[PDB]
Amino acid sequence: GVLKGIYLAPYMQVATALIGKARHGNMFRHQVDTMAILIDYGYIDSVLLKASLIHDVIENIEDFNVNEILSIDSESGQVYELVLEVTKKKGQEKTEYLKNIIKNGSEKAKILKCADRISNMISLGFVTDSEFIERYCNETELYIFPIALEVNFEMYKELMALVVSRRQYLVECG
Amino acid sequence: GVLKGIYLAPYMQVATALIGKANMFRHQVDTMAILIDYGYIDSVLLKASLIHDVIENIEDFNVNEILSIDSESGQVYELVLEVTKKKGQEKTEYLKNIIKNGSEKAKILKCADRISNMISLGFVTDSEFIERYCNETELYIFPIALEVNFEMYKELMALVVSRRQYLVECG
Ligand SMILES: [Cl-]
Ligand SMILES: [Mn+2]
Ligand SMILES: [Mn+2]
Repeated sequence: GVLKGIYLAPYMQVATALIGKARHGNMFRHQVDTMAILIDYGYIDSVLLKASLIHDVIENIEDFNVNEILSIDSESGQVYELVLEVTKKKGQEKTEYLKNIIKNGSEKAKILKCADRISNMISLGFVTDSEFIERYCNETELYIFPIALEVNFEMYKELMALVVSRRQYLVECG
Repeated sequence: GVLKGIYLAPYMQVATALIGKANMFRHQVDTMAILIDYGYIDSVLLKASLIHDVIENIEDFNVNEILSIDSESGQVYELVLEVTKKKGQEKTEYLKNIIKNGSEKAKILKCADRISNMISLGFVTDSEFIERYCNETELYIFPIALEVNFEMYKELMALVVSRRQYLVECG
């Protein structure tokens, strides 16, 4: 019963800045779904769940006032550090960012990236672009599968089943 | 904006009872997310959204776990009951009943619940199931969405069209 005592709502509030935005899906729902996936797999860690609610807020909001994170509570500093670990710097090679997370990322960053990827892989279900589904499937297999194998075998199984399912859709349709 | 002052985590705790079955836990949290997305910042509704399928999907569920949380737990329980189908009840007549007698909040909650379920059809293949679910959504939930929230109607519309388009372009 440790989850009852985690004050998440202020991090949800911050995440509402994303309401009205799409990345190939709905960025706000994606933050809350990422948190749901972490709780689903039994990660009840204050900093990780809090970071999960705003992990894309720095990346996807122009001129985002980082003090909106840092002013919330005594953990806001550890939350900010975790969000930074999974924020891609402007212009940085996506390949090298993912490679960098597996090499130097904390346990929590790796877990967060896996949950982020599960949520994004589920959102491919409503896409049609076809070439996008394939590139995203390949990226997930090459770079995220190994992260999931380090931190959580069950997360690896879900990522596996989602990649197989989407590749199967390409082959039976687009 | 009033979101900071809403005591949500204890209702999330309750929702973790659903971890294990079909994904019902994710569905509760996604339903709450959809409500926040559409700008519903109402204590009772967001709280109900986190546990709306707990009574429906857990046989011998100790309702006191809900009623002991806070001063609103009674209003939350009543809202959950409005969108709970009784053990033997015609699905048709339950949906008809929600549009006839359901509160504004029950109707909104059902729309958000349906949006979330319609998004989860994206990983299904059963084909006959997709069609029945699409038809059920068009006939019984579209009109609910038209009463309470036009934007929710547009999302339910686009999801039904998207899934029907999939059926037509393969099996
Ligand atoms: Cl909370
Ligand atoms: Mn993300
Ligand atoms: Mn439901």
